[PDB]
Amino acid sequence: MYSCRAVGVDASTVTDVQGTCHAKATGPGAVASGTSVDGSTSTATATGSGATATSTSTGTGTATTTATSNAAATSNAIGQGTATSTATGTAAARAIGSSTTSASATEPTQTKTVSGPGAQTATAIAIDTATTTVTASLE
Amino acid sequence: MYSCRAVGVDASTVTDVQGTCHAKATGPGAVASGTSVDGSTSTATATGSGATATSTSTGTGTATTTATSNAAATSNAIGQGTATSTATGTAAARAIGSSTTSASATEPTQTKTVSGPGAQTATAIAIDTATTTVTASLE
Repeated sequence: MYSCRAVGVDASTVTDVQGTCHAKATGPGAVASGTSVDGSTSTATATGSGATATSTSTGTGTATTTATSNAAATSNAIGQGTATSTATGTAAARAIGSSTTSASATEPTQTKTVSGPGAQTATAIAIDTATTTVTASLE
Repeated sequence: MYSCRAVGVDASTVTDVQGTCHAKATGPGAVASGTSVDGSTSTATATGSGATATSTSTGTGTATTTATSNAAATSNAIGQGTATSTATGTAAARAIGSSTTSASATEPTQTKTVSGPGAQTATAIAIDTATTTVTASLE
């Protein structure tokens, strides 16, 4: 297994790449982490205070997360498929995205796009393609 | 890999067990499914119309989902840990639970308990123990 982690510090972008595992974090309170294998890809990008991006892939899966500001994006590409999650929050409106691809899911594709004032969440589970996009704006 | 799936039919409980993969569905519009390996355990239980329970485990992970009525519970125990999700909804208030355990998570434990009128979501990601409990009640 490869594992990667980048912790954002003031006025820095930090990159950690191990094999097929790419983590990138910008600014204080940003954390990107992942695990992957040969044949899989994990990409995690976090920007700004309260941003957490976690990408987990196995088999031939691609797990991609992008978290900005008060936001968590989690992608689990378990054995196969493309799990993509993008989440953007603001102070006092947290955006949470979760995408999973798994042979146990019922649907080939699941897409959730969510946008509004205050806390917002979007979750997708699919066999081939799980995609979540979440924006939380000021109440 | 083992895979299991149970589709609820009228006035029936349906059970499908393959190796360490246990799916149980009761009533029409209930679906439970999972994948697991030797050394892992997946348990998925769905009851009532609109209930979807999906349990994915690898390595030594335990993935447990329970979905009742207008509800989705998803547990991903990737390589290790105990991912447990319980979700209960009603007509026009959907409950969504997602729990993931993964070596790429930042925190050993993450617990989210969520209850209220209208749609409710809870997501947890952790290294060892991710637990979500969600109840959505009538607005």
